[PDB]
Amino acid sequence: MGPGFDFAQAIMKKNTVIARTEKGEFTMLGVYDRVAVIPTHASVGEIIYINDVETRVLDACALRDLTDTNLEITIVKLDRNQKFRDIRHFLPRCEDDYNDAVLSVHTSKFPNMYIPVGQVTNYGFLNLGGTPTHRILMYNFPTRAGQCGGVVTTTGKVIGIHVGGNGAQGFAAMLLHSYFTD
Ligand SMILES: C[C@H](NC(=O)C1CC1)c1cccnc1
Repeated sequence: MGPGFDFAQAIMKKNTVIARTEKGEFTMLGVYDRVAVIPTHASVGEIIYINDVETRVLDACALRDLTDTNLEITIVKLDRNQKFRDIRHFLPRCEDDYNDAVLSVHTSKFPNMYIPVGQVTNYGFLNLGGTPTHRILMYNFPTRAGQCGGVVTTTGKVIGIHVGGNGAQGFAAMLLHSYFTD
């Protein structure tokens, strides 16, 4: 509808796949080469389904901060025959607050879904499903089951992936450029 939705659509149309684990179907953001991200609660194993194709997992790492606190981001390297467009230059370098974000989801349950969530707060600490979690972004939208993995964007930046909600607020794990250096 506007330039925020334009940036979101551009990311969804080239840098997302549908990931299926034994814990459900997730929006999965591809970042570069065969490297993608997914919420750690997806419990990625040795095999994952990518757009309904059986795919070997070459590496999976559940990220934690240097205090050994959960970040709720798993970085997955896929045995896929195709690379993602490199979008690392759209990742923030530092923790921040944002205006006017969009949450975008693409699954069997919610295809081509875009939600203007408004202002995004650097919330920090969250007890997420009983797990102490750091680097949480918060937005005041009543997000629902089916939205985990959804991509949070502003104009020009890919800032997070949706990891939970409390019925009134939604919560995303930050994406930082430093997670994807090689
Ligand atoms: C304007 C456009 N932006 C995107 O693709 C956003 C979705 C990432 C673009 C065009 C040419 C080179 N870089 C970027």
